[PDB]
Amino acid sequence: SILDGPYQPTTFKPPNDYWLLISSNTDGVVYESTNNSDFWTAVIAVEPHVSQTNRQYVLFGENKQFNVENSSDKWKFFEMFKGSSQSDFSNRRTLTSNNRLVGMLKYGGRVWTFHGETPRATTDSSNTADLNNISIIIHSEFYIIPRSQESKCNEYINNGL
Ligand SMILES: CC(=O)N[C@H]1[C@H](O[C@H]2[C@@H](O)[C@@H](CO)O[C@@H](O[C@H]3[C@H](O)[C@@H](O)[C@H](O)O[C@@H]3CO)[C@@H]2O)O[C@H](CO)[C@@H](O)[C@@H]1O[C@@H]1O[C@H](CO)[C@H](O)[C@H](O)[C@H]1O[C@@H]1O[C@@H](C)[C@@H](O)[C@@H](O)[C@@H]1O
Repeated sequence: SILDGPYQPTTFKPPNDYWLLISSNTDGVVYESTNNSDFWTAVIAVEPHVSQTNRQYVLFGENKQFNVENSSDKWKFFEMFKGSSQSDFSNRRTLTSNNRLVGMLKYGGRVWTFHGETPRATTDSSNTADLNNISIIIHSEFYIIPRSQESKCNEYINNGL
């Protein structure tokens, strides 16, 4: 099947040319991805209707507090990015979604994810010189979809499983 899964939470270096479609089941860290060279992204899930609150997360072994908020009726998935070991995280992208799926693809020297607000979320890329070595710790169930079937992945991100 085009939609391969769901797989249990795990750690691995995903193969290039496949979307990971990650199904978030609670608030907190959805995944932590890095090559320990030029790419770090952790995604943090915040449930609907959350007034500003200090929450603490473990990101790549380090405790980080963020004041988070979500005034919408949809879940929000915040990408926290840094591009070097010695740099501060920034909320680089956000996906606002009732479907509670995020996507990550390693392809052609870039990491691709979905951002924006469903059902109109789009893909966006980050460059890396060290793509293959990007590993991911995934804290919930996920699926694997070939890049050739990205249209299906897009459909799931935007309209749900
Ligand atoms: C236009 C396109 O193909 N966009 C898709 C994007 O493609 C880029 C990646 O392959 C990237 C490598 O990571 O390379 C980019 O190409 C580079 C060349 O490599 C470089 O030599 C040249 O100098 O510059 C170009 C441009 O920088 C590719 O453009 O890959 C994304 C991840 O798979 C994919 O999401 C994106 O697909 C589009 O996504 C948007 C939403 O953001 C819409 O759904 C579009 O409909 C969708 O494009 C459609 O699917 C793609 C795969 C392709 O078939 C399109 O023709 C089609 O409309």
